[PDB]
Amino acid sequence: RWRQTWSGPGTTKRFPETVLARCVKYTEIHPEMRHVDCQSVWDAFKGAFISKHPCDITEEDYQPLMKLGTQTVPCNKILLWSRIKDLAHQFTQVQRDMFTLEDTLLGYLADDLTWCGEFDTSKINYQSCPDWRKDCSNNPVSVFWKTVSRRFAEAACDVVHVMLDGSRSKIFDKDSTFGSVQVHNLQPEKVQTLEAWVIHGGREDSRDLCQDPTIKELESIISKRNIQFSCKNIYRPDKFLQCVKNPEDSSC
Ligand SMILES: O=c1c2ncn3c2ncn1[C@@H]1O[C@H](COP(=O)(O)OP(=O)(O)OCC2O[C@@H]3[C@H](O)C2O)[C@@H](O)[C@H]1O
Repeated sequence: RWRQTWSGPGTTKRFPETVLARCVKYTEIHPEMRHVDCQSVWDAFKGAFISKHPCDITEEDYQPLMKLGTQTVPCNKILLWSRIKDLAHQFTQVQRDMFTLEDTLLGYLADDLTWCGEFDTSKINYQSCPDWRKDCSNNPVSVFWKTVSRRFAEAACDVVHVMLDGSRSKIFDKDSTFGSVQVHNLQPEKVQTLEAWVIHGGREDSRDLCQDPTIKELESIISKRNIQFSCKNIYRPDKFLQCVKNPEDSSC
């Protein structure tokens, strides 16, 4: 107990009860998911990683879960994000203008949780789980997010929006889930434009960050996919959120 197996945090306490409860809550609230059997969902989620080496997980392990979690999302209202999840969520919560991954049954089930199992034992590992960097990238949590994030990108059509954190060293980060998985799985046949909203953290008075080298990079990558690119600065996200809640506002 003075040295754990893995370098990452262990499985969230009460993980099984938490996931099952989340599934119940989501399916009570969202009527199109009203039929989903939540025991079946939990069984499939378990099936992905229980009794498996937590450095040997594949997208295949998650297919029963992905199937049970099949859900239509309005394809033209998708909001992607990188390193700025709270603003993304606060924004969609005002009046459901857009949908993030966390607004789907599967995103909702897993948000903020950690989980892993052990090879040749059916026990959940509450003590530690693999770190993506130090231990392995093919771990239960990372493989889950990669799979669901890919599928979410594949669902998009028309204008897709992305919120980016303009206070970061790399506003667009090629190594992020957004940059390494989602940008490459938008379907050029279906997606007309990717519109980036660069969210300032430099509080008030700041530059045109749509000119940032990494933004030019993003523009290049997506342009070469035959998708148009658009960018906007959000200089004061506090004002932005206020204008979303009350666009009948003078300052707006
Ligand atoms: O929805 C999630 C999500 N919820 C929780 N997490 C998510 N990751 C990716 N996504 C999807 O990818 C991106 C965000 O991932 P990121 O680019 O690595 O940002 P980021 O680096 O802020 O996301 C970090 C992050 O937080 C966990 C996951 O363990 C992970 O990699 C969004 O567009 C989502 O659609």
